[PDB]
Amino acid sequence: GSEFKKYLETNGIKPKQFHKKELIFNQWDPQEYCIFLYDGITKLTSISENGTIMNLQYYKGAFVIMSGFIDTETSVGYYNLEVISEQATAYVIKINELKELLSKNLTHFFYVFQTLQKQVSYSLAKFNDFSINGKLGSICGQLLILTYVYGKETPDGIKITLDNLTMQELSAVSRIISKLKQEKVIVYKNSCFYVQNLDYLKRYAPKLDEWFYLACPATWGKLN
Repeated sequence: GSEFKKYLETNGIKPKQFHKKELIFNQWDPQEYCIFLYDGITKLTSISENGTIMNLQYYKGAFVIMSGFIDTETSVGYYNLEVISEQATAYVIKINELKELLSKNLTHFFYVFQTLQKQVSYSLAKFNDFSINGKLGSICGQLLILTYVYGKETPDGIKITLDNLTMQELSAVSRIISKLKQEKVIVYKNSCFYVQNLDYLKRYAPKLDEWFYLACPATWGKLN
């Protein structure tokens, strides 16, 4: 992923900085971008004809988001990419530029292609885990990845090292979190979550666990 960052600068692709609540792009824009989120957390969202907000997906540092097809540069969906973390560094690239910078180096083309495969397998994993364990499956998944990505081993378990104010950017959900505390799966202490039963999470978010194991071997192993 770093290599793609060098490749972009050396072609005149310079990073921009965005902050909490800013919008790297929106559903009312006709432009088709390729967003190379190099650092930070963001969330893909969509607004109902009733103004209701619909958080569809979340993205973390190092990952790309094409808001249009390469095949025909037309929009793929009407969404919004909003920054959720403090800072955020992205490389905004018009679609056609992206398409050309790929032809020259098929390696990076592959990198982007894989990120797509990443989201596909992830949605399927999320979907499998929900069909099996309902909301309980979703929350455990939500928690499983947080653990794997932002979790750090302590004499208390695995602290979810995430901004206590970004966590808010993520009803019955309480029933489940309560349930979890009850069964000693997690614990809320010091404005942070501590997972004490990682196997419980892996149990109710199977496909998501697999997905993590298959798409992020390193991370995965650092706890298993």
